Amino acid sequence: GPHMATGQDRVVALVDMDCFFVQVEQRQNPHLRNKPCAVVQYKSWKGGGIIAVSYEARAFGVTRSMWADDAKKLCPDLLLAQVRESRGKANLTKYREASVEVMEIMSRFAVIERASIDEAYVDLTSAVQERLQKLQGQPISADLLPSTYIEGLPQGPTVQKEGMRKQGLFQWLDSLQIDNLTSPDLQLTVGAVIVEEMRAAIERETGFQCSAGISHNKVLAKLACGLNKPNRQTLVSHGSVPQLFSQMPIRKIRSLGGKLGASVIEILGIEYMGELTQFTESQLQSHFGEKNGSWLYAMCRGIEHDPVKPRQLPKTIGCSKNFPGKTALATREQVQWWLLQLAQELEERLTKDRNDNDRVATQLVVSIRVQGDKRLSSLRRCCALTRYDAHKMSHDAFTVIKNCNTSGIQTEWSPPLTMLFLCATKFSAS
DNA sequence: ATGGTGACGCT
DNA sequence: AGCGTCAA
Ligand SMILES: Nc1ccn([C@H]2C[C@H](O)[C@@H](COP(=O)(O)NP(=O)(O)OP(=O)(O)O)O2)c(=O)n1
Ligand SMILES: [Mg+2]
Ligand SMILES: [Mg+2]
Repeated sequence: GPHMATGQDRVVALVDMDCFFVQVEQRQNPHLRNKPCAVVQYKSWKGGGIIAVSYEARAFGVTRSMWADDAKKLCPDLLLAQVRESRGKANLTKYREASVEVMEIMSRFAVIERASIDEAYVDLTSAVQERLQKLQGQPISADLLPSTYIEGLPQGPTVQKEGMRKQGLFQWLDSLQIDNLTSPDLQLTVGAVIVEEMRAAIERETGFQCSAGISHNKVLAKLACGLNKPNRQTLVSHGSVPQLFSQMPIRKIRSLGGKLGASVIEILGIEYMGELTQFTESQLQSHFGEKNGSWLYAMCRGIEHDPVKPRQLPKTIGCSKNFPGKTALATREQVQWWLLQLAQELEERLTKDRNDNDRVATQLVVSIRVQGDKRLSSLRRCCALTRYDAHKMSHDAFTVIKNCNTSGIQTEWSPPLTMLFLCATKFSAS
């Protein structure tokens, strides 16, 4: 009772940009706005591979990983924007720079964790405490939460979406205890007010819309965010968790979408997150390990302790290219040419990074895949990154991989290479 | 023949 | 360290 923690100590939000690469291209090209459209890379193989899709295009069934030629069969009027190609390869710079725009705005409100190119977590616990002071006990108006859903509401004793949103928000606000500065539900609510402000700032200053989740931890904030995407935010309270989790497939929880989550389902014979409550912590540790078992025991009760890490910048800068089918690299001059291409992009990004962010990478990671290997990497080795010089980095990369060429004739390369990867790591202040 | 990314865990 | 899992 009085000693059981309820994981209600923090306010955490997750901001996730809507159809991000599409919005970047739509800002640039007004002709793409409010249209079914998608972002594609490499036009020559079936119109290119789709990597992002507008909501209008999703209505037709267009999805990521579709070939654009195939997407056109579902959506004949689909518009496309192509990823930039430089030095023979797709180049994601425009989207990385657009991501910096958003992350810098979010950082004004709170210290962020850059989770991905278009997602960031924020811990709003401190900001909420401050705002609750300025809020000298006055009630929170529904007008301060114009795009907020309260998960699980309305409930109890209208057929249009916004109507329902407002009914749920009204039930929530009506039941709030605003005189108690330590009430978790009140803290979440103030967190949601701040996130409305944050999301308004992002849209005003960039043009980009996003969704957000507000809850007490990262897993619930992330789950919350997707519940009413796009262009809306969702508050998941501690009290909403039993119902929410009672029909929530285990794979929907972040980190459980792969083999571990499948093993949870198979070994325990359950389907939904809520069903995990019926196992003891030791039982879960016995099946899934000490760390995973404790994490699951707490998570299925809505409790998670993973902190929002103060990290706004990527920890690595990588350059990757696949060489599928017949395009696999079968000559030494090919391997050398493409290592240089990659190294040149890497050098460009590294020099900009060093100027912007006052740090230098000290390790170069070189990874390849040989044709016929079942593994995604046939070799992943490091060497020193002592100079931001493309010819040196490509020469060094060649040196660390040269002995995978089993061709007696070293002019040839066998087996052919189907992937090259260069990555700069282990940053030090500069 | 999705590809181009990127963080973190294990031994 | 090198490799694996999980994720945008
Ligand atoms: N497998 C993936 C997943 C995402 N991405 C890129 C394109 C996406 O616009 C961007 C963000 O990923 P995302 O959040 O999973 N999806 P996106 O923002 O497009 O749509 P939403 O469902 O978030 O509205 O990363 C990618 O290139 N390959
Ligand atoms: Mg997104
Ligand atoms: Mg995302």
